[PDB]
Amino acid sequence: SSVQTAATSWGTVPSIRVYTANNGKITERCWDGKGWYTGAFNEPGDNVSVTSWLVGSAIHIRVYASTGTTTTEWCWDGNGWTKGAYTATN
Amino acid sequence: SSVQTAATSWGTVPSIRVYTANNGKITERCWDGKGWYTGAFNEPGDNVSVTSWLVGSAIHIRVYASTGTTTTEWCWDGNGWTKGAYTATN
Amino acid sequence: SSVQTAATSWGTVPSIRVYTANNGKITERCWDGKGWYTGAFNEPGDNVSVTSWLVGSAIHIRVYASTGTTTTEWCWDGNGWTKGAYTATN
Ligand SMILES: OC[C@@]1(O)OC[C@@H](O)[C@@H](O)[C@@H]1O
Ligand SMILES: OC[C@@]1(O)OC[C@@H](O)[C@@H](O)[C@@H]1O
Ligand SMILES: OC[C@@]1(O)OC[C@@H](O)[C@@H](O)[C@@H]1O
Ligand SMILES: OC[C@@]1(O)OC[C@@H](O)[C@@H](O)[C@@H]1O
Ligand SMILES: OC[C@@]1(O)OC[C@@H](O)[C@@H](O)[C@@H]1O
Ligand SMILES: OC[C@@]1(O)OC[C@@H](O)[C@@H](O)[C@@H]1O
Repeated sequence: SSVQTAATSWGTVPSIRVYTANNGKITERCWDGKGWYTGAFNEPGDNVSVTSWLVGSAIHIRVYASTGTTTTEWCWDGNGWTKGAYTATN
Repeated sequence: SSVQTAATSWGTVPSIRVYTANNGKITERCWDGKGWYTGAFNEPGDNVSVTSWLVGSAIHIRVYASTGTTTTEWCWDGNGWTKGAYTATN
Repeated sequence: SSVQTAATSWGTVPSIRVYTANNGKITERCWDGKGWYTGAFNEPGDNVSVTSWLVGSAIHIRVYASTGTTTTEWCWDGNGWTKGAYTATN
């Protein structure tokens, strides 16, 4: 009966992203060094995980949002969220 | 009815931290290359996530502990755990 | 009643590993830059977390699989999964 979170970070300041699954919806809070704010990610899901990697100074984020046995991958690559190629046969 | 864990690591040896939420309490186990031991983190929460980053050789850890819809951020920056500025309106 | 995932990544292409706990079993999907495929990890568990680190170009993965209050660590160090030394007194 609690929310469920996932977190990732990059750099040294750092930048942080925290995803919260709450009543079937996943939202995103962001830190870039000067206060928390609400990010552009808002998608359905009961469970969330995240990973990210830098290429130079460019961040790439992958969020795995699951409802039932269906996991949807969401991708941030500098210019908006897009649905990723991830599949699994759960 | 199972415990729930979160893990982070840094360096090459490496150092590892594993957080376990169990019956509303989050505790920490630590690896620095020569055996597992119990860490200083002990806080209430039904759900845990973690991220960390290095600045040179200095580790910074953020633990997100949630009870109900309330997420509390805990910060390690070399000299003790402190409550962080994270908020969310869940 | 949803599956539960954990994710890690390394490099710049990148490589990604996504672990899914589903009905007491944890399986692994892999991305190395040219399509998702099923990995060698298949172990019992209701809950999963993961962390990984590079040593040069060599990846090291630690997966924490929990059933009830018992967490088992699984280790990938380039040549097969092995059970790790992790213990906790949950
Ligand atoms: O600057 C904030 C932002 O653009 O950062 C990258 C992603 O986390 C986005 O969802 C988010 O809105
Ligand atoms: O679209 C970006 C993408 O190719 O990045 C690597 C993996 O995350 C893929 O599933 C994903 O589709
Ligand atoms: O050396 C152990 C320790 O100081 O490492 C940093 C943090 O994980 C602390 O909670 C922990 O007690
Ligand atoms: O106190 C340390 C701090 O500033 O570090 C960056 C973010 O984790 C903040 O929420 C946090 O308060
Ligand atoms: O190339 C795939 C593979 O060998 O990568 C490392 C680990 O993720 C293994 O479980 C997996 O089968
Ligand atoms: O076997 C590899 C190992 O030594 O790596 C570091 C830690 O993950 C240990 O628990 C583990 O046993």
